[PDB]
Amino acid sequence: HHWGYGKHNGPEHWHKDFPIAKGERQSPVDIDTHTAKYDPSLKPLSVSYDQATSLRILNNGHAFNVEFDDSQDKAVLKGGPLDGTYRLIQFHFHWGSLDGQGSEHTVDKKKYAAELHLVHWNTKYGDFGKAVQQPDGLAVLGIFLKVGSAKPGLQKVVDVLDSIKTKGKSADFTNFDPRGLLPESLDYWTYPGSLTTPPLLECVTWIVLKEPISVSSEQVLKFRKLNFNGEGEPEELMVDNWRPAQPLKNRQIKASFK
Ligand SMILES: NS(=O)(=O)NCCNc1nonc1/C(=N\O)Nc1ccc(F)c(Br)c1
Ligand SMILES: [Zn+2]
Repeated sequence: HHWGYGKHNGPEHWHKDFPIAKGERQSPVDIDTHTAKYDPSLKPLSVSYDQATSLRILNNGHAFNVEFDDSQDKAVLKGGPLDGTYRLIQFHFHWGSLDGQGSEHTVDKKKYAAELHLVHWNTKYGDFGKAVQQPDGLAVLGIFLKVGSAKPGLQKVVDVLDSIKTKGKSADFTNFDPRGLLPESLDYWTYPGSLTTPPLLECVTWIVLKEPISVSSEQVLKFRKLNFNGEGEPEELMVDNWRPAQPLKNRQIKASFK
């Protein structure tokens, strides 16, 4: 009986195995745009993905992860609210059963159809496992998805999902360029938070982009054909794999823009 997004093992149950679920810097949160304060001391975000080396795509039973070679500074996030260099390790999405839900973060209570998370770890801690034990161990770049025009840079991901339908399935996924998933603007909100999945560790600097990307209905429909279950088990569609907004508590959300 391990954690998931069902009625019996979903977000409301996670605290029983992971008491930090009720902690002081949990994610996601609602971003109240009028309460977020412009911070002129925040630098522009530096996203350097030109030498990114994707390796594999994996259905892990909760989402699909596109994994990168993080043994050298190849794809890094710097600047913004961050001190030092954060290396890209993987990206994944959260999405809904319907277009009106799916994102984890919300904006004035608005839910987007999905949310892309690019996960980076602080290279002063040597490896990801050590980084997640630190309050500034990770930086996650969050990008909202709305349904409209297709995202050309997403299609290579969409096309391979048939080969990783069920939990535990992986496929080679080389030469994917994550720059094709970014919006025009890198204006962002930032706050200190946590992993949004167990173990819910409070190790993340969240950087959530203001501008959503647009994906087609057909693209998100293919996300919804994935399975939570393993091969040869009863089919449970991988949908609504998002944690709802958590209490902001003693935190301020800062904006990079006016
Ligand atoms: N929505 S979220 O907070 O970004 N979810 C994070 C998903 N997991 C990962 N993302 O990028 N690498 C991940 C990954 N290992 O590298 N899983 C993972 C998750 C928690 C842990 F404590 C350890 Br150790 C590993
Ligand atoms: Zn995530």
